[PDB]
Amino acid sequence: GIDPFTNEAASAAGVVGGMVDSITQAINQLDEGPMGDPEGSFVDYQTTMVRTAKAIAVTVQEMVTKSNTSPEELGPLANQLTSDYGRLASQAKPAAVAAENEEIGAHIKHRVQELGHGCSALVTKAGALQCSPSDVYTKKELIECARRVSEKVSHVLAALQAGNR
Repeated sequence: GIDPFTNEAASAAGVVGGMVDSITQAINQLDEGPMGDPEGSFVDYQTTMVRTAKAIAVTVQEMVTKSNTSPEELGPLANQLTSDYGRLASQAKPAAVAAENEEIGAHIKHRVQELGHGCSALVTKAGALQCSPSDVYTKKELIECARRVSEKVSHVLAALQAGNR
C-alpha cells in the first residue's frame, strides 16, 4: 500500500553504528582489486571520483564544525560521509582498471583506503560522541579524525591527475 517506515527507537543502534562496518568493507573490497569493464576512459572516472571526493570533503569539514555546536547533526553527516564514501569505493574500482598503469590504479585505490581509515574513524567517533556529546575527549578525537579525512581527500584528488586524461 502506502508502505510506511516505522523507524521507532532504532534499527539496531540509535547512533552511528552498522554502516561503519560498511566502510571497513569498502576498504577490504578495494584491497581485492578493480572491477573492470569501464564505460569510459580513465578521465571519465577521474572526473567522477574527484567530484565525490570534494563531496565528502565538504561533509567532513562540516562535521568538524558541527561537533562544536550541534552534536546530533554529526550522525546524519557521518551517514553522508559513509554513503558518499561508499559510492567512491564503488567508483574507485572502474577507475583503477581504466588506468593504463598498475601504479596509477594502485595509487587511486590506496588513497580511498586512506579515506576508509579516516572515514571509519570519524563516523565511529561521531557515534560515540552522540552517546555523550559532553565528552570533550571524544569530540577532540572526532576533530582529529575529521582533519585526517580532509587531509587524505587532497591525496586522493592528486592521485587522479597522474592517470590517463
